[PDB]
Amino acid sequence: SAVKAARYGKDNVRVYKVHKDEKTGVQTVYEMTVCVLLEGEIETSYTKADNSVIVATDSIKNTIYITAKQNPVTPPELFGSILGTHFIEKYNHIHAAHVNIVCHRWTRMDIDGKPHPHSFIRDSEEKRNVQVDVVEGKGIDIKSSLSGLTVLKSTNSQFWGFLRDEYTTLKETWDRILSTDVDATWQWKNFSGLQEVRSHVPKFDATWATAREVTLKTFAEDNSASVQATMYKMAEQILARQQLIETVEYSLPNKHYFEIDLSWHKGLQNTGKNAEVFAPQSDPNGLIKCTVGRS
Amino acid sequence: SAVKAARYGKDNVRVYKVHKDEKTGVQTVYEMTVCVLLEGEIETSYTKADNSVIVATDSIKNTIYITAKQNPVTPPELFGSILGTHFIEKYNHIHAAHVNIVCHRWTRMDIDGKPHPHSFIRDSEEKRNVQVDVVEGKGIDIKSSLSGLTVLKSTNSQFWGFLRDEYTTLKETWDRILSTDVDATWQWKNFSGLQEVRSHVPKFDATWATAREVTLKTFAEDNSASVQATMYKMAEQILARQQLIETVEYSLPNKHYFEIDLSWHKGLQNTGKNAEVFAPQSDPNGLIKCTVGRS
Amino acid sequence: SAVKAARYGKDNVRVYKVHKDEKTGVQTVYEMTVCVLLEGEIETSYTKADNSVIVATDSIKNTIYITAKQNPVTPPELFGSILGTHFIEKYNHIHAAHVNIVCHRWTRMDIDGKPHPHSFIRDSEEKRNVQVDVVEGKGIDIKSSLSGLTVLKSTNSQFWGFLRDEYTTLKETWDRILSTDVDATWQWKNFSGLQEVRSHVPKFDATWATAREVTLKTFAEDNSASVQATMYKMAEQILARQQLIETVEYSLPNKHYFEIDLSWHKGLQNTGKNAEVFAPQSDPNGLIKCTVGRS
Amino acid sequence: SAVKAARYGKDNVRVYKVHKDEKTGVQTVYEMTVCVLLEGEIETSYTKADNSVIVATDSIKNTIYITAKQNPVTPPELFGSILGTHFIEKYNHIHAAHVNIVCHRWTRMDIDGKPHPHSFIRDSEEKRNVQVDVVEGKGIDIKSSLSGLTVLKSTNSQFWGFLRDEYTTLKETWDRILSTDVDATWQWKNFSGLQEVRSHVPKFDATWATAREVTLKTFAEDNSASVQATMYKMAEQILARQQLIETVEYSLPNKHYFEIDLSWHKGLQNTGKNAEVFAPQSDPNGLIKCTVGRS
Ligand code: NA
Ligand code: NA
Ligand code: NA
Ligand code: NA
Repeated sequence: SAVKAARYGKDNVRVYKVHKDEKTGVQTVYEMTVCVLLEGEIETSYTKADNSVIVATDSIKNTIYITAKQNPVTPPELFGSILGTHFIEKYNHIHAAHVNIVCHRWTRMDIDGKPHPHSFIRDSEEKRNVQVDVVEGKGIDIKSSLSGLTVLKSTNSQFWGFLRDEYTTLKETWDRILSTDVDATWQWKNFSGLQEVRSHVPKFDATWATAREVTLKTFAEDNSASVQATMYKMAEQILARQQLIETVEYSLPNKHYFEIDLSWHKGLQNTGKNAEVFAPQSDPNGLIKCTVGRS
Repeated sequence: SAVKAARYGKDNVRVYKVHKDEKTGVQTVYEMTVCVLLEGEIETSYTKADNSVIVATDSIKNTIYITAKQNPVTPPELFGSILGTHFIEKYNHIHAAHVNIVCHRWTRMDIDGKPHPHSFIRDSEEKRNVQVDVVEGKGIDIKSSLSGLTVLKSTNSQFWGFLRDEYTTLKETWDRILSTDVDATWQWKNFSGLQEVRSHVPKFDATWATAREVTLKTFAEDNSASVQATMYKMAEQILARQQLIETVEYSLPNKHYFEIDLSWHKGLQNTGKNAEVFAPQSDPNGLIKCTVGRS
Repeated sequence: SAVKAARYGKDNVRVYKVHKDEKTGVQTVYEMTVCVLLEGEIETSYTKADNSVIVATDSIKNTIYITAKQNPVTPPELFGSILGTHFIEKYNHIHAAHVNIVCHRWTRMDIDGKPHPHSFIRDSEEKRNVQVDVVEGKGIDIKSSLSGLTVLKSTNSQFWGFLRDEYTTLKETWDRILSTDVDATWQWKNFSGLQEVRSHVPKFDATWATAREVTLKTFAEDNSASVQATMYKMAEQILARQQLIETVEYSLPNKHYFEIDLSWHKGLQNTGKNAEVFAPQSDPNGLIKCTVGRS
Repeated sequence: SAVKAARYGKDNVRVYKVHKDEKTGVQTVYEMTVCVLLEGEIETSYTKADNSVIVATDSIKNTIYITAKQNPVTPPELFGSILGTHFIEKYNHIHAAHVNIVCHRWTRMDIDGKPHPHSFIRDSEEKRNVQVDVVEGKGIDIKSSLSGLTVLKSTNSQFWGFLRDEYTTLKETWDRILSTDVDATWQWKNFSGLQEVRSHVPKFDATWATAREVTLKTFAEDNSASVQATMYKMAEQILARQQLIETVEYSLPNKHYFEIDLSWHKGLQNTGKNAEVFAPQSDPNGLIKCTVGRS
């Protein structure tokens, strides 16, 4: 036997950081969950009980906090790049660092119509994420994403013209509910190192904002022929608006809302044009995926 | 042996309803999870295999959908009152109906600064709930609540002057983070029946709004001596603003954010006035409760 | 306004304890999650920012660990009684302690047919719990329970003879699946204090074992007329086997498994006597409850 | 823009199946959650609203049930192979089927020391899984796994000799707790099609059993130098015992149990040799991974 692949580190590292402006009194908070996994010349820790090659996961945890103290934690693409670069530069025998960051929402409260200087609300479990893979000799590969963005439209979704055979029972429809949890990923051009990442820093927040905006507007305005067709429109627009993105990935569940036939009860009409009360289905669910790139 | 208490019914009944304005094109959606449990002269179903006294839970489910089709589902205090009244009036031998409703957020989207007619976002897992107990001969008892409202303030929380003995290690502080998940309940005066509930319908949305507003503003503005002291201020203000409320209950976790001493590393200063990076603690957590009533 | 009720403390306190037998090498582990909430002359902490009456929740946490170090943690009824007694005796102004313990399973592994001295498996998320309410001047009130015991029987469940009216669609059946998650509680006679609890210590593990055994055997052997009827049989037997129990409570979901009619496809027969493939339903679910006491 | 990758289908399809032996009365149950995602000449569903190429996800769901009715559902490697083969053979334009199955435990109950013919218990949330990728022209690729196997050993884990630098605070130890949730995967030699899978059917249950047995015995008996070293031993033994496995993957969290220094309280000794009460840490956690193959 032989080790074919190995990575190790610390997961579920919760981190908070505050910024305090001493002139204005305005405080700003950031909260994330971080995972760092390392690769390198570490196989003898597996095969020969050689712990000398192990940068302890406890030390990886310490390093996350120290790096957050000494550097900005925003945008997460930059923080992850700084963090991963540290491990491959500090340790000769570590050749890759894989950094995953989940950013949690703390939105400033408005109190009597005014932004409060130090109070925040978690307006949803929607996340902003990054996966930053720092590989010695091969730059920095960043995937940015939004996830847990849950939406519903009550009309202007259709599904007809699909294949019909002996396994098919689904009726065609020209007016249905469409609800999903959006998981959208934009994959950046490889960066040569930390200097190139830094050179693009404003584009990370701007591209996240674009991806979110395009998602919401396309979902709301597309009279959808299918989830497939709608998600492709989203991807095409994001690629048109940021040339440093190479691909856009969507993964969308179709969270079904079923009509309820009540005509057995006093002739109640609750289907078709008369449909008002629906049964949300927890499972099963459609799951639709695509990766869109440049033609 | 003998049955001392018994209730049964259908839980986790997911319900969606849409309202469509045919003049304006504007659609409005509601989504809830409903539980209905019945009590009455049902002990022989337990003791003698007498199913004749059982209104089947499947039929209770059907009834929830039928009632949603025939009545408004908002405010949930009214829907729950209609639903519970149905069971005790329809079935001579059923003497109480216990209706729990969890309302899920579907907030209308703004697209290019304009409200969209049929697209919605789940802006958080914060819930609006009701518990409506309809008891024959004893009216309708309603508890309304908000839950899952997650907040954080980065300063203007203190905790000093607590009891100190041989079990105490906690340092006094004059500046800490305070974060919680708000669970707030307002308990209404008993209503004699459905007519009295209907007579107060506008007060249900208005009192929910007040409770939410008071919670947020008091949390943001109170330089908190303790969770105890801050939550009491919230309750007192809600009682002052709605005379048909008899009591207000809060249940608040203290979701700790711990300082991280980094001075072992290059003399880094990250405590006290220099504290910037903190470790959010998943557990344990303080848990603080009170019920406030009229003096 | 005035405080009508108040309790506070530390929740989600995870605790592990090991016992090591230095003669045999055999180690035994216990793991729990503890909550302690206190009541007493504490209202001024809410109304007047008087923290002097607050035994800090951090100190409550410390006390849990200290008490686990100095006392047995098993049976949990005894540990909870020791812990709650400490708070009301130590602090003159604290008059009640409410202790909830969730015990997690660590079952010793058998390796090559032999019990291993120090290795354990979590054989299910089934829990053993206690609620111990220690109230000054009013003894110790204990509720013991098992929860998260998930079972299924594939036949020998029936449901016919229920009420049928214009809200009913459910077909009668003489052979269905029955699956539930058992939540069973046995409520002890009040104990006058810690000495009386200690005097009954062996009965706590023995009654838990009886409750579990009766649950499983009755579920497996009762050709069930209803969940109501089956759960009553369980309760009656537990009360017959431990005179120091005053009541037994069950709360049982009916986790439905629906037949799937496949006759639209090649005349496939999958209902009634031919039913082989079923659709487990995540929601909704029946929910059946009773409390049984002594006649 | 252009579609670079696309797959779609039905997720979270819950399936139950019963086998009834009409001679003996013995019933046997199986429960799974299935996901099927298809790939093929489907890009025009994304780019041109062409639903004619879509085998509806609802039809995929129907097909799962139909296939379970007509074929054995065990071992899951075989069921998944049958299911995936169906889609690529039935639909000329579908060229890959990706089938994920999670198998849920229903272990037969022993009642008064005897196996019951039709009653079962969920003895843990441990799962047995498969990922079966059926690719036209490229056979069938199967990954089998066990997951959610949660274990703890109270001694005979060590961690010393790791790298120590200015980021390190962790003390070396020669006696610690080790607890993990085992996720173990064995990757089979490619199979040319369904006939070859069928030719090996008994090896699927036997290899799962071996993987489980080796995991448990190695965890219990290895005086562990590190998680790395222990997991490698497990993998090497599984590869030695089944030549049709090409690689074994482990992913193991290190679920920390921290000592609690109580010496501030009455000189209580609870560290080192005196350590009895520990604080289980929910987060962060080490995360250790490797893939082991044949040298
Ligand atoms: Na390096
Ligand atoms: Na009645
Ligand atoms: Na006292
Ligand atoms: Na094909």
